[PDB]
Amino acid sequence: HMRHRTLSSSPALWASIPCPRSELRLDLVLASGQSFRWKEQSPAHWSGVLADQVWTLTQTEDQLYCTVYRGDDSQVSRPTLEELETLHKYFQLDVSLAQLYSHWASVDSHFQRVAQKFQGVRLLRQDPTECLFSFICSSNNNIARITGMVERLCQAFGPRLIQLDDVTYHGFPNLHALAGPEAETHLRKLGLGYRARYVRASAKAILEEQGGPAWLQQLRVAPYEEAHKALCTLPGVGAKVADCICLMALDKPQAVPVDVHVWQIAHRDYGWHPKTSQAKGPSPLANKELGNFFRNLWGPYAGWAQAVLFSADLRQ
Ligand SMILES: Ic1ccc(Nc2ncnc3[nH]ncc23)cc1
Ligand code: NI
Repeated sequence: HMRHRTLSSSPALWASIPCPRSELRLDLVLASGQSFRWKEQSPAHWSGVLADQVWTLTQTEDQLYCTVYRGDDSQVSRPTLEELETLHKYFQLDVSLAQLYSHWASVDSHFQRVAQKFQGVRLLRQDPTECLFSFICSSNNNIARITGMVERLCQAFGPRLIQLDDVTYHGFPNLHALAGPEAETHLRKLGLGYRARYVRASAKAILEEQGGPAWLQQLRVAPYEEAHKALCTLPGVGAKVADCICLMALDKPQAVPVDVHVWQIAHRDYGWHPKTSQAKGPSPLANKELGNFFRNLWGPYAGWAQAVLFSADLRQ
């Protein structure tokens, strides 16, 4: 019965946050391979789940409009102050992206050109667990197919929140749920393939070897290099996936994920080749070197600059 809200339909239930498009463009962020939990259900209206609640997000030129669906058959109302703070933290709007863009552009002419069109590409502050297992599913995959895997994984293992039109929303499952004896077999049935093993195995590892999700919070306050190494002990988690989690979940802005995409960008757009390393093609050593290159160039928010180029590279 209940359906997706729009700003025209039910404007009484919405609430705004002052946000220029220099700071945030929804359409360049919510589907740029950071989160896989957002979909443009109706034009310019992005629906998705955040911390066991569903949101719908739209924006004008200088406002970010948002509405919440609590789901527990309570009185529908506007977002509260605390829910708005949660969304503020999610987009990290405390950090000025306008000043970052100008800073990166001063030492990078290529970024300057791309920054013209692609403004408001910022990093989401994601839940560690959600980020971890999502990016375990990302190996040899694509954003469309990953989005399917994660959706199905949440329906099978996660708690139901609400239904809107013909879309049922589920919260992300806890580690215990993914660590069960039947979890791998079920995940293979859902089409994850070899990734099903890593999902189950990393669930068990975090519980048994690292002591639950408190560990991921410890890595959030630990240094980048400490957190990175710790993640790489998990099944299915290497340097690429570890860096993604660092950048997107563990508040390491200097983390620069190096996969085939950024290796292409580095070579084509910056003319970079591995100098310190001997081998011409990709390698663990050469990928690490390229990460160091971008940190040296861009500085302590190098991962944020990387996301601007990554997002721009998706759009042909
Ligand atoms: I397949 C697949 C899916 C998603 C990604 N996401 C990213 N990887 C590296 N840097 C990034 N910055 N923003 C997203 C992002 C990569 C490969
Ligand atoms: Ni070359």
